[PDB]
Amino acid sequence: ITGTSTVGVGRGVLGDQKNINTTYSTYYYLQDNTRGNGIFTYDAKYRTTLPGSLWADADNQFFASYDAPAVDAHYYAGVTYDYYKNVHNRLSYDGNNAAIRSSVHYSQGYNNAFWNGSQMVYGDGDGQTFIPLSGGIDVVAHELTHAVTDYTAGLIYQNESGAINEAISDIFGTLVEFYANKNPDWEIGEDVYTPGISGDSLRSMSDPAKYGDPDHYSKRYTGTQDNGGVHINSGIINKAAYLISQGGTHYGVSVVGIGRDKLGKIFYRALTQYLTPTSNFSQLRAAAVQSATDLYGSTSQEVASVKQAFDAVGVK
Ligand SMILES: [Ca+2]
Ligand SMILES: [Ca+2]
Ligand SMILES: [Ca+2]
Ligand SMILES: [Ca+2]
Ligand SMILES: [Zn+2]
Repeated sequence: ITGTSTVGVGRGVLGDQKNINTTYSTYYYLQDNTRGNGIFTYDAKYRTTLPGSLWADADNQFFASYDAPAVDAHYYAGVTYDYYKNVHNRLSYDGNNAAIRSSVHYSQGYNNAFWNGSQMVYGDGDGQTFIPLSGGIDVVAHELTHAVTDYTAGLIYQNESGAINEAISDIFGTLVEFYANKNPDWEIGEDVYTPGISGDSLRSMSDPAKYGDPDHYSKRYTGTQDNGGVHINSGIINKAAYLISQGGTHYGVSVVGIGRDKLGKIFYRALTQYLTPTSNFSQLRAAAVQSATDLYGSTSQEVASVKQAFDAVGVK
């Protein structure tokens, strides 16, 4: 909408106060004009018709319980935009400052979030498996990263290419969580998963097997559930990424860690310069090796560590 840029204040899903960029035109709308061609947050009103209505508020204060998922979807989309722009020189998901749109309060009891080809969508959860999923910064960045993937490598959402697609979203979701630097970890979704159980998460990158996901190619899932295991076999790539950054010895193979920033540079370059819609795990290894060679040189520790990490998870 046309209006003037304003700054509201509200509380997110976890009860924390934050400022949010809004737009005033009769109402105050969740429309942040400070980033690209805007970040826009919509109310789906417990229905499944998208996007719903651009979020309107009478007083620019967003402290109601119903407001909390919108505050966080809007704010964390801004953090994710900032990460891509400041760290990777990428302007929104398409590289051309496309408007970023999210809807919250999608459906009833909906235990998921997704990119639908055009926008982000967040359930409220059922209060048992999830609370409203935009409360997780890694979740928000996971969803926006699907849009980045779709505009770049275009990884098809099935089998190995789909597991790479998933791992890319978990990797950058985690790197955005570290960028914001509030309780960062290598776990996925811990801030919104299972409110009655402490210390768990939906997936772990440091130890995928903790939640039944493979940590070695020999343990890959080859059935048809979950689009051929896209959220399962992602554990193999997530583990490799964790090892590249943090190091470790895994199935007897030692990896020298090179840190998060270099991990992000290598995988961003792989995603945007080398991967294709049909890339498999072996082709990802090659893309990561070439990316690290471009950035750091063929004789670098960074290249050697990429090779070590893929060896450790059984990907040649
Ligand atoms: Ca209000
Ligand atoms: Ca965390
Ligand atoms: Ca996390
Ligand atoms: Ca929990
Ligand atoms: Zn995903």
